[PDB]
Amino acid sequence: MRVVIQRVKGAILSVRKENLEIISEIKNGLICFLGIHKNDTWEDALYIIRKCLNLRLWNNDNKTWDKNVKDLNYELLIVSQFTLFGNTKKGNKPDFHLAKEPNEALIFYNKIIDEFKKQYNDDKIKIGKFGNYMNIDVTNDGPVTIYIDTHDIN
Amino acid sequence: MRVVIQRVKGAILSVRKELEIISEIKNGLICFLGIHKNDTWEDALYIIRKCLNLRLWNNDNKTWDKNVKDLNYELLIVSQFTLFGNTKKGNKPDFHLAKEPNEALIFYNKIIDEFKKQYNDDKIKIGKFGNYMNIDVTNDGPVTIYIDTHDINL
Ligand SMILES: Nc1ncnc2c1ncn2[C@@H]1O[C@H](CO)[C@@H](NC(=O)[C@H](N)Cc2ccc(O)cc2)[C@H]1O
Ligand SMILES: Nc1ncnc2c1ncn2[C@@H]1O[C@H](CO)[C@@H](NC(=O)[C@H](N)Cc2ccc(O)cc2)[C@H]1O
Repeated sequence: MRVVIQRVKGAILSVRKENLEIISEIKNGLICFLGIHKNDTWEDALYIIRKCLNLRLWNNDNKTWDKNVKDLNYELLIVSQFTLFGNTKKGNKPDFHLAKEPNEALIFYNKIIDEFKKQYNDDKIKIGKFGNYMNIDVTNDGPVTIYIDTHDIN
Repeated sequence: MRVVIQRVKGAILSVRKELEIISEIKNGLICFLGIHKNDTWEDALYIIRKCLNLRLWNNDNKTWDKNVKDLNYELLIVSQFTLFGNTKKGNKPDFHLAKEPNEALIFYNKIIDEFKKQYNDDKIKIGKFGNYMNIDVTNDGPVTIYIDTHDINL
């Protein structure tokens, strides 16, 4: 599993209504762009969940890297992104072969979302719209960008 | 050397003087660039070639088909040491892998110069290295790409 975590003052997420309208909004918090690998297991997901929730990305009391999202009662917007498995190693056109197929990915993603809300709180976890074109107006704070690939630890 | 490339409709970059705008792009890419203490010129040339050549926009009916240069779009290069934020140990990132600020700035300035030489002086915008930045961004897709050059054989 791969995640890019960005620290924000706000994020406004919107989709097409045409078959843009705002479907989700956060203030202070994190936006987490999350890629599900075809071989991901529950263990991968748990590690990402723990890290997003516990990473000390805010300053407190004139001390750096001190507080996490839960501490400050901040929000998280979770956005599904298969582009992180974009192989850029060959030429100009990225391929996305490492990504989990969208049907499996969706149920996996929903499970992750539920697990997020379980360790924190239902009101503090916002999502986008798996499989849909999205527009996200984001106020980047710092900016602070953290990358994690689970294929590198335990 | 590490980079997070995001596809944008626009990005407005602001620093504390309260917030003065120093830099603005419409359509293009924002690149969050982290320089590693052992990075060579070759690592840079690989990132530059990729930000410039990767086919990240669709083109009516065709998917992942056009790059930033094809479309005559812009690039906002933003210096980011948080990409060397190691989060494997505790929950406080450490940044020992990141090249020291003055050497980093010198290297970053060269990188900007080579971007301009490979594309166009007018099309490459930057942040304020070493400074707190606020970045109002409109993510388009979203599309997020991560590259680490120590994962490939130059
Ligand atoms: N493996 C996956 N991990 C995370 N999200 C996934 C994965 N597979 C599918 N998705 C979801 O399905 C969408 C389109 O396939 C994924 N969407 C995206 O990555 C962005 N909306 C960008 C995008 C850009 C172009 C395009 O043709 C499709 C999507 C994600 O919401
Ligand atoms: N090795 C480096 N690679 C890229 N940028 C670097 C590097 N070293 C220093 N910088 C620049 O100097 C700042 C502090 O080191 C870096 N700033 C940032 O990464 C963002 N403003 C995030 C931030 C936010 C707060 C803070 O106290 C430090 C950093 C970067 O612009």
